[PDB]
Amino acid sequence: QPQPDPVQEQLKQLAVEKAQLENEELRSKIRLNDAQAQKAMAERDNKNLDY
Amino acid sequence: QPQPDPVQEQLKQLAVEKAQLENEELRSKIRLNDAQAQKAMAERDNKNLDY
Repeated sequence: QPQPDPVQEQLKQLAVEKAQLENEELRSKIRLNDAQAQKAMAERDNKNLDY
Repeated sequence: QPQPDPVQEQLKQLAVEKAQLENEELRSKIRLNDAQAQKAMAERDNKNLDY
């Protein structure tokens, strides 16, 4: 019978959750990019108004 | 019969979604670049006005 390694099964679980956070990583930065761009839209909208 | 690995099928699914976010990644940054450039257009338009 194979005797599973307590270290090995621990790391493999963490790598599974690691991939999930690496994916939530991008989603968070999508919300950051579009917020910055849409903010720059607002600060150029009033700049034309002063023109 | 092949016995699919619960870890393997989990990661392969995440890699599929990973590629999709890596693609939405670019689209978000396109919206950031053109917002910055068009904002710089506005802040040079009024600069000529002061001239």
